[PDB]
Amino acid sequence: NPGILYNGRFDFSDPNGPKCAWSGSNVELNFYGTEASVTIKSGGENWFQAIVDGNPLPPFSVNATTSTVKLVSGLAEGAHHLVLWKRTEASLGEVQFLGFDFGSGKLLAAPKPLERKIEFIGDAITCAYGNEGTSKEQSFTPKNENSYMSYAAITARNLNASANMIAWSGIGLTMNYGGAPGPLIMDRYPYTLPYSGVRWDFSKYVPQVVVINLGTNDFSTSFADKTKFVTAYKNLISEVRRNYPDAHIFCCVGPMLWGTGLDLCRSYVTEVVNDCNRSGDLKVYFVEFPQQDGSTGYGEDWHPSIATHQLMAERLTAEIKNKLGWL
Ligand SMILES: OC[C@H]1O[C@@H](O[C@H]2[C@H](O)[C@@H](O)[C@H](O[C@H]3[C@H](O)[C@@H](O)[C@H](O[C@H]4[C@H](O)[C@@H](O)[C@H](O[C@H]5[C@H](O)[C@@H](O)[C@H](O)O[C@@H]5CO)O[C@@H]4CO)O[C@@H]3CO)O[C@@H]2CO)[C@H](O)[C@@H](O)[C@@H]1O
Repeated sequence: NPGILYNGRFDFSDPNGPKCAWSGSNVELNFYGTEASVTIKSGGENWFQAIVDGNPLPPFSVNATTSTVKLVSGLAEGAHHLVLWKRTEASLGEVQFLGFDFGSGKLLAAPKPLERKIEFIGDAITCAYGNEGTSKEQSFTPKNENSYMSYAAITARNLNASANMIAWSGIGLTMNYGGAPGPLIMDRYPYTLPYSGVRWDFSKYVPQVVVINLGTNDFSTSFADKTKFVTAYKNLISEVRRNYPDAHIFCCVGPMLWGTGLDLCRSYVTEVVNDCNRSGDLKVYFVEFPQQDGSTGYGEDWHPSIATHQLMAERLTAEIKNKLGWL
């Protein structure tokens, strides 16, 4: 009867505890009692938030160490629902959950996994890099990367769907931010644990919706070559289609591109969607998030503020509802 729901790409190979890395990986459970504690090992500066009976609690970190943290306490004695959310992205380190403790209380039967499922594929925007920063000149701060208030997570909660957030700040299709060497998105996409080489079994999570927001890094400094960019994008779509033949795929642009980088990326992604559509695959769509204009502020290094994430989520929720007929 009692058990735990692991929402995300988790590796269960170590009997000492499940491991994960991607943004928004989360552990969901019911417990009886008045408090709950967890022991977490984290490879780098990871931040977490507990949401208990629908109340988000102050976030906390576990930084390149193993810590036992009392997540919540002083509750009325009874049954309670807990989501434990990894705020921070994969590059800030893998996380292993080494056990929960309920004091005098006990673990209850887990909620069932949600039937509606979304996979997001993206960069800093999807990671919600800097969304709790307060001005665009501020540099990255692990504590301010709140993926629970990413446009992705908000949209998933709007739709009562689970989401896997396969995203990595600075990553592109043809190049990484500023030409930085290293794996590109297709290189990292096949992994559960991108630093320790554990590959994901795609049959384990088949989403009805895939949301792709890539290309900001391909156009934010140097402009990627059109053929190279279009070919990389079609290759990603092919891989998604290989694992999820029936998914509805939303190809997104915005809201951080501007000027000619925005014009080119928009044009190229539109062309990719148009090409798929003329090829008979009618379940590939284009979405544009209007460029941010300062009126909802900026997060660190120009990345979207929570307010901008909420606008994006409003728009993406409507697009998904339209195409899937959800709600
Ligand atoms: O987790 C850590 C992670 O970091 C990754 O690298 C980060 C990198 O460290 C950051 O410096 C970088 O920051 C840049 C943004 O990516 C980029 O989008 C942004 O572009 C700005 C630009 O600087 C600014 O001039 C531009 O202004 C235009 C306005 O937007 C228009 O409204 C107006 O009309 O015209 C002006 C142009 O005149 O705006 C854009 C945004 O729209 O510049 C940031 C640097 O200042 O981000 C990277 C991640 O996204 C690293 O790669 C990872 O490896 C590492 O782990």
